[PDB]
Parts: sequence; C-alpha cells; structure tokens
Amino acid sequence: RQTIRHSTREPTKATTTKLVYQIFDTFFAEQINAFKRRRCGVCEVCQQPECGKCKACKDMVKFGGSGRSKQACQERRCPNMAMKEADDDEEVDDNIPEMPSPKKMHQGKKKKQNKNRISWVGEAVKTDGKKSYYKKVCIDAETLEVGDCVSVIPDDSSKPLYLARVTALWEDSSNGQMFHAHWFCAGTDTVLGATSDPLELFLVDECEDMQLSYIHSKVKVIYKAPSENWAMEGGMDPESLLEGDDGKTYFYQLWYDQDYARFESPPKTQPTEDNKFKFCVSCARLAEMRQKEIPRVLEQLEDLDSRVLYYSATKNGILYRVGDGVYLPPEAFTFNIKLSSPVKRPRKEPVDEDLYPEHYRKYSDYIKGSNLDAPEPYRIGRIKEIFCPKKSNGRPNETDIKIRVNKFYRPENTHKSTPASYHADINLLYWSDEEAVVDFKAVQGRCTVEYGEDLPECVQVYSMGGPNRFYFLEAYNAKSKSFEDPPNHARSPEPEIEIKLPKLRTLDVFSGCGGLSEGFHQAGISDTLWAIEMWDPAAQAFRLNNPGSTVFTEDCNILLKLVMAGETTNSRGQRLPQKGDVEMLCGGPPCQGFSGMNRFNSRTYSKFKNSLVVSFLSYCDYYRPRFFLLENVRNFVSFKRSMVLKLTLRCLVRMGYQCTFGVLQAGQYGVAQTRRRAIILAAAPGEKLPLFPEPLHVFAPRACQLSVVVDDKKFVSNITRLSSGPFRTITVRDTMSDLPEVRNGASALEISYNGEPQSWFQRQLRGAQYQPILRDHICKDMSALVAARMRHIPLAPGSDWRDLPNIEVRLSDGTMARKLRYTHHDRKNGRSSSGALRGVCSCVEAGKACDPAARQFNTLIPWCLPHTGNRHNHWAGLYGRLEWDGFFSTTVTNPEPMGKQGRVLHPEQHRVVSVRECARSQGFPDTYRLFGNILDKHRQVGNAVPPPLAKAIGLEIKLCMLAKA
Ligand SMILES: Nc1ncnc2c1ncn2[C@@H]1O[C@H](C[C@@H](N)CC[C@H](N)C(=O)O)[C@@H](O)[C@H]1O
Ligand SMILES: [Zn+2]
Ligand SMILES: [Zn+2]
Ligand SMILES: [Zn+2]
Ligand SMILES: [Zn+2]
Repeated sequence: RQTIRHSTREPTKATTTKLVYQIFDTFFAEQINAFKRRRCGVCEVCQQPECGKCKACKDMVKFGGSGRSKQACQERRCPNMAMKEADDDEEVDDNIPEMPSPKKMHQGKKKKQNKNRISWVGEAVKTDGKKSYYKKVCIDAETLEVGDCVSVIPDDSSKPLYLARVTALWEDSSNGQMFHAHWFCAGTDTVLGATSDPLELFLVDECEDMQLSYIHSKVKVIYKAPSENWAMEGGMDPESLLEGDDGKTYFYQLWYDQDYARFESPPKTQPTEDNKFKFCVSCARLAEMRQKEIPRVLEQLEDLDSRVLYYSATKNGILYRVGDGVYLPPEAFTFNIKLSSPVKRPRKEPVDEDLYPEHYRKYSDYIKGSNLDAPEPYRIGRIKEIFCPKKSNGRPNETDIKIRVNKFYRPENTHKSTPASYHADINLLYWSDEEAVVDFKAVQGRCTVEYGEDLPECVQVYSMGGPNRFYFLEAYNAKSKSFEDPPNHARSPEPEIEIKLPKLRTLDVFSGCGGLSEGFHQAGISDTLWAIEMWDPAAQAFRLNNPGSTVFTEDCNILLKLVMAGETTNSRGQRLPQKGDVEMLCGGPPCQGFSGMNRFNSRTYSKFKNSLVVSFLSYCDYYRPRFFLLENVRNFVSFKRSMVLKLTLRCLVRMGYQCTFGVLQAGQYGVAQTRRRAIILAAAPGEKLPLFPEPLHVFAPRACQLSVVVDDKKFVSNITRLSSGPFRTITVRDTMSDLPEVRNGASALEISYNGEPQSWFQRQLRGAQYQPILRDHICKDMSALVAARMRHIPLAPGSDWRDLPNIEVRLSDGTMARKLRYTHHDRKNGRSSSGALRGVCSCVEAGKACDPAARQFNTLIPWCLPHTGNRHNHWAGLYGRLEWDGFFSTTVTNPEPMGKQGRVLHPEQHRVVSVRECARSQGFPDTYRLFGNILDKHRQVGNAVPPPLAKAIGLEIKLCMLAKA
C-alpha cells in the first residue's frame, strides 16, 4: 500500500532442529514485519463513499484536517476484514504446459579415452558364448573390480560428468574389453537441482554396455544407509562416519525416479545364482518393466478354426479372467441406444439493450468458445471371451489379444439419459446382451461388477468395501427400452479376508476444523490424537469432532520448543506428544509472505527461513514419523522459483526420508468443486513410499492440468487416468438439491431437512443419523440493495451481473434504486443498437482521468463493474449463479457477489450459498460440527482439505501399511 488510504489495518525465530536449520542456512546469504489484515474492497461497506461528517472523515485531508489519525471513515468498518491467506491459486501460471518427458539423462555419445594400458587381471570366470567375464581389470595403474565406480565423459559439454558402477567386466570377441555401467544421477539432475549436496548421488534405472576405453577415472562412492536408531536421531547434532567419506567423498542413500520426482530406498531385487558376478539391478528391474507390460494370454481353453480362446490374460501386472469386469475408453464401443441429437433454437429474437445495457459484455466470452466438458466415464464390460487370431499358418497370434465383452449400461446411457443419474447410486449398472470386440490393449483396468441380489452383504457395505466396485439388479433391453430381470448366465459363479491393521497415532498441525483428519480417519489409517490450531474457533470445531484428541490452541512453535527442552506437559496442563507417540504427521502450513513467483530475496528468505514451513519440517525431523503429509495450495510447487518446493524436498532427503510430490484436483475425487492441492509425501526408510491416488471421477479437463515444471524439467505423478475415470462427475445438484429453501440472512442453526435425500452423494453425506438434523443451513444477510440485485439475476445457466436490467427499483429498506446512466462515449465498446453510450466515466476517453463526480451510487447495475469492465474481462462471474449441472469454484471462505474469487449465488434462490452448502461442496458429512459465528464457519469450511480428497490419499497410505512385512 502507498499509505493508509482509508486503511483499517488490523521470538520471531522458528523452532528448528540443527539439521533443518543448517539445511536452510546455506541459502541466500544476507552478506554481499508482522502480518497486517487488509479489507476486501468489495462488500457494500467498502463501496460506501466517505460521508465526510464524522470524527473520521473530518480528521482527514479531504474534509479539512491533518493526516494524523489514519483511521478510515467510520462508515467503512469492513465486517469482512481478513488476512491475505496464501490459499490463492489465483494465477493459473501453467494453463499451457508445452513439454515432454525427462529424456533419460545419460542418453548421448560419450568420449573414448586413450588409456594406454588395459589388461585383464586374473583368469576368466565364465564363457557365455562370445563373452568371457573377468573379476578384475587394470588400466594405466588403476584397478577395477565389479562394484567399483568409474566416471565417463559425455561428448556434449552441456552435459555433466557421468558416474557409474561397474556391474560386469568381460571381453567380447566382437567388441573388445567391455564393462557394464549402471549410471548414478547427480543431485543437480533431480528436482532438488542446486539445493542438493554436491557430493550426493542417487540410484536410477539407467545402464548400458560400454568399452573400457571410455572409462575416465576411478571414483569412490559410499552407501549411506539409515542407522539402527534412525527414528531417534531426530534433533541430534550432525554426526559423521568420517570426513574423507561423507565429508569429501561421493555418497548415496536413495533411488530416484525422474519422471515422478520420487526418492525411494534402494531396491532389494535379488540375483539368481547365475549372475552374482555380472548382476545389474537396473537391468533386472528394466526387464521386469518390459515383461510386466506385455499384454499376454495364459492358459488356453479351446483351439478353433480361426482363433484360440484363453481363460485368462495378463496386462500391466493385473490378471484378467473370463467373467471379470473391465474398463474401456468411451471410444471402445457405442450402445444400441441412439445418442439423441437436439435441433433448432430460440425462435429468433435478440435481447432488449435498453433494459439489459451490460449484456453485450457477454459476446467476448461466447465467441471465445466454451471450455471442454468433462469426458465420459469409462465404458464397462464383462469379459465373455479372450482370444487370439490365427497366424498365416495355423498358430495363434499373441501380438494381438482380443476380448469379446458384454456392454454394461450406466443409467445415463439408457433412453432415460442424464436425468437417470440424479438419484442412482454412482456405481449402479444394468446388464446387457449387447456385445463388442476390442483389443485387450485398450483395457484401462480391472473392475468388479456383481449381480446385487447374490451379494453376501448389502450394497452399501459392498460399495464402501473396496475400489472399482459396481453392481446391477436389472438388465436393459435397448430395443424395447424396457427393464427386465437379468439372465442366469449373468450371475456368478486367491481370495482371503480383509485384514485390519491398527490405526496410526496422528499429529495434525495447522489442523483447521479437521477436513484432512476426517478423510484420513475415513480411510481407516489414523487416529489424530494430537492437533495444533492457533485460531480458536477452528480449534473448537476440531475438538467437537474428535472428542478423544488433544487440541493445542497455540503457535506450533511453542509446543515443539517445549518437547525439545524436555517438557512433558504444557501450561494448560496438556500432555505433549513425545518421540514414539507420533506415527504419522500431517498438516498444511500457511505460506503467507512468500506466495509470489518472483525469486527469493536476501530479506524475503530470512523470513521464509523462519516460516511455518520450516517449523513443520522441524516437527517431521524431530518426531521421525512413519508417514509424512504436507498439503498446500497448488502453487506451493511454484512459489519463489520453486525454491520453496526444492528446499522442502531437500530437507526431507537430508532426513533420510523417501519423498515425492504431486498435484491433485479435488473434483476428481468426488466433490462438485474445483480445487487443486499440492501434495508432498514422505515415508520412513523401512516403509513403502505411497503413490498418489488415481482419479475416481471424470472432471473438466482445464481444471485437471496436474503437471509441474521445476527448473525446466516437467514432473507428473504416477497418475495414469488422464482422459476417463470410473465415476461420473459430481454436480451442484448432487451437492445440495435436497436442501430446504432458505432466505437471504438465514440464521436458524437447526432446521428440518423436510424431505429425503435425492442424490447418491446426499445419501452418503446425511449419514445414518437416528434423528436427522440439518445443521448450519444459514447464509450471510445481504444489504437491501445487494438482495435486490440477486433476485434480478436470471436463472438461466451462466447468468451474472451482465444480465441485470437497468431499471428503477424500490428496496426492502424503502429507498429507491436509480438507473445507471451512461455518461461517456467509450470508443472501444461502441454504442448500443439504439445509440446509447456505454461508458460511465472520463477514463473511457483518450488517457483522460476519472472525474470524481462521475461515480454513481445505488444503481441495480453496479457502477464499478462497467467502470473497470474492459480491464478485467468484463468481470465475468460476479453476481453469477452456480449451475445445477456445474461445480463450485474453490469453495470461498467468505462468499461475496463482487468478490474476485466469487461466483456464489444459489442456482435458483436469491441468496448466496449457505455454510452447509459450502460444507457439502467440500465433501463434509452433514454430521460434521462447525464452531463460531457464520463468518467463522465459512472460513472453517473453506480453508479445509476436502475429506473425499484426504480419504483417497489415505487409502494410498493404507496400501503401504498392508504391504509392510
Ligand atoms: N502459527 C500457527 N500455528 C498453528 N496454526 C496456525 C498457525 N498459523 C496459521 N494456523 C492455522 O492453520 C490453518 C491452515 C488451514 N488452511 C489448514 C486446514 C486443514 N488442512 C483442514 O483440512 O481443515 C488455519 O486453521 C490457521 O488458523
Ligand atoms: Zn469489505
Ligand atoms: Zn465519514
Ligand atoms: Zn544394467
Ligand atoms: Zn474512471
């Protein structure tokens, strides 16, 4: 801010461990400021013009006075005063990712060296064809045995020096004195970049045979495994095996996946007792990958005239058998039912511009084309046959595996169309005698589809019981467009039980009201015994939902200092968590202060160096939990030239943790809301690093750009579902179609649902509450003028302020709303059809200034919008209504009609979305308790992580727990 222009503006060292501190101390040397609440210049108060008749305005320069009391006009006490939360992915700085996959680094020509003396030492130890392997070799003085590391020189100088481990030494009668090189990857070639230790290397699946003449020199490389007491080493002082070793010698401790930015513990792959002298883990693994991805049929069950049928086939590590469920692209096949195509349009008639003067501002959006709609979910079908053609001789072709399936219908696939999806379970299907033939290769995955009546338990238990589960009760006949019982051939007929490991004691920092913990708990992997939330209202709410937890309502920095000093309890008399108590650490630290993309500064970094991110990493380091989870706004991966992301990974790698990062879209996991979150996963040395959750629901493509660029390298997660998904997208209708109509200003904290749930989504969220009570279906009370605006926004899909009628209106308070007057000729936007001007200030002129007297007040159409319209894409979305078929925007923390981030009017009712509706958009069970005043509740809901999203992530961690032997 320039000064205090009507502004009502409202130790410092973070608690760190010596390891974390030293990692961050290295950067942005200083040798060659508390948060201030701003006001949202949008509410009907900030809009208010300085009256100039009170101690405030009368104490300013404008109204005769001294600029002493910077206090703003009294008629401008912003009720929505707020801190600028970095939770602002409002930058879309990746809407056009134009890049490939990280080309296997070492791909390139190397320089042959002129070592003048290379002679085998000892006698051969094998003779596989033209290859006679040796145990040792001697080059110009130097000596090499397998297991030793060498260095090769790239031909291109734009490439670094290569380091490799010699896994074999042999001599080929056709190539000479060879060796196998298993390449290492230097830290600066990983996402860490220049933030890594200059001596640290990482293992990668890159190797190649090569002539010993390419060897440049011998190099020492030591392995740095986790100590016996790794989990207790948190907080200790930086040790050392030896100085010449970890201090001055190349070392490594982890494996690295360049495509996924995954740092993992070294593979354990074993060597058959046929290659203990020529084993290469890389080849071993690469061999697994090539074989794990060759669609191949197995046992056969019949040999016919033109093709042979098999009982099962395997593709991508998954075994497919006849009768199984399979996922197919929407292109795989069509349904007999003709996808109806609409015709005609409105009976030709333009809009009345005298009445709707700001409607022309909608043409730019229109012509600019509309953004793509969510893809169709997967086609689903039962495997009837698995067959291979027949070679031009008589033998089955395996390079071509085909599958004949039964087409399953989704309710929306029948003649009933989309409306059929409204009340149907998301996993409800219909059997069909329609068949299709596709290439096994087209299969996207395996799924379970069972006849509901023969299930050993109810539909709900079966659905909440496992991934990719579908069911059917009736069959569908497209020809007669009728519903009949399923045939008998449509029924059934190493499966054990459902092992349930104990929950991990979880410490959730910056817990907010609990979204993240709720989802984790729902995944059945955790029990948040300890939470930290400095903001009281949200801390109270966490208490309400987790009676068995210990909630600390204080700066996360004070508690950690206590435990580090040896304290076991705190001033309030609460028991502090100690090493061994925390098995999992999760949280979302605020990034306020360094939310910009611009590079770090010497000053701007000294503050980040003491930010909550460093404090959170300190917690991770000290407690050394089994699994670490850091969630944040998508842009966490970009802030400050990605240094925030690189230093966070760098710090985890230094701790010896396995770690990765990724970006997820919440809408892909069950909510009718767009919200991308950055996710950093870390896992203990003896754990299995989790994978990111594969999308469950199809969602708008433009909202699903998940890739990330760091220092010109593109990273993606393990996610393979990029076009379709198992379930249809969840809409606003799915979210709140069942809610009782309330009015602007609703305050009844407890009302009746007055009806039954309608959508599958609603069924899940209202739960199995004995005496169901609809809570918090309350919404902000808008001024008589704002309310008037809302009731005048059409219900037609995509209506907003640009649809308001320029008419005089009496208000609920009694005053009259005047018409907006077009006073200046805007040469850019022209005139209306009748000849009316379109400008509302002098600025629409040639550079001209803003005649302060040109401002208008209390006009249905807000003067400010056409005023600055041309420079904000016509403020599309303001006073806009949510669409029943659409989704919420990143759930607002304080719904405002003219708020940038705000497209918040209810689909049909003339009000802004209620607290409960917002909680629905986040996936919170209707029984989830919130605490505080209405604005406090909105904040709670909005800052939280959507449970469905955290649940998905939680299930990935669960898989790792079950896999640990
Ligand atoms: N120094 C601090 N110590 C503890 N909590 C803080 C601190 N600074 C901010 N917070 C709280 O951190 C939270 C950040 C939230 N956006 C996180 C929400 C959370 N992941 C959820 O699912 O509900 C807010 O509730 C803040 O009030
Ligand atoms: Zn305001
Ligand atoms: Zn005043
Ligand atoms: Zn190899
Ligand atoms: Zn102006």
